[PDB]
Amino acid sequence: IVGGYTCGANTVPYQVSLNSGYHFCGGSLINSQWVVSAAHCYKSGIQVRLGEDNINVVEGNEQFISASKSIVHPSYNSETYNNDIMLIKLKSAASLNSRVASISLPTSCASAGTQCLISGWGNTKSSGTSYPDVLKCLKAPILSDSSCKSASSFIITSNMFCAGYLEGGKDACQGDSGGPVVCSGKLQGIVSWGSGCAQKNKPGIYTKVCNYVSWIKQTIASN
Ligand SMILES: [Ca+2]
Repeated sequence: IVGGYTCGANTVPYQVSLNSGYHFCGGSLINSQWVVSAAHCYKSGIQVRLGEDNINVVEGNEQFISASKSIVHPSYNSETYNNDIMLIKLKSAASLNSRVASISLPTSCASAGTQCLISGWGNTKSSGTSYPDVLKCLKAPILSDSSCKSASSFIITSNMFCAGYLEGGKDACQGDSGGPVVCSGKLQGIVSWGSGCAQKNKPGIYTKVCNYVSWIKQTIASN
């Protein structure tokens, strides 16, 4: 997260870190046994880390639980990032508490102008690299598709939305992928892609979760 602020320990209790020896992506807890993340974060050997603030220090509220199954969206396209969404089932149910909590799925989509909270342990620099230990947070509005497309020349699909600031300075970044975009109390986005970080006319691109709620619910019900 570039241009954000330190969230405060466990103030984003649905945020998870995906760990394969090191943090590599974020995710969001959606019930005690399931996490949603980005398909482009797919790999084997995932340990889900819940209750994290400082990812390099055991602070006392963590739960580390191995993935038992990962399900990349049936239509995920790695070249375009269309349908950049994945479900991860935990081997055992997380113990839910004030620091480890699910985030509600939307029943309807969000609109341009609505403010969202984006969070993660990704790079905090727009030029060069610095990776934080504690969770970072950013408030950012959803942009209209037309404004985003015209400003950026990005090729996106109806399964994506742009959020952020066309002037630059505030954005998600490498290492935030898979993590949450929460708007009006609902998980509306997943950190998906962009070009650089926090550059002028290059806002963040997010998977549009409202298009996937039926797939999420049916997949969890059957698995
Ligand atoms: Ca920790």
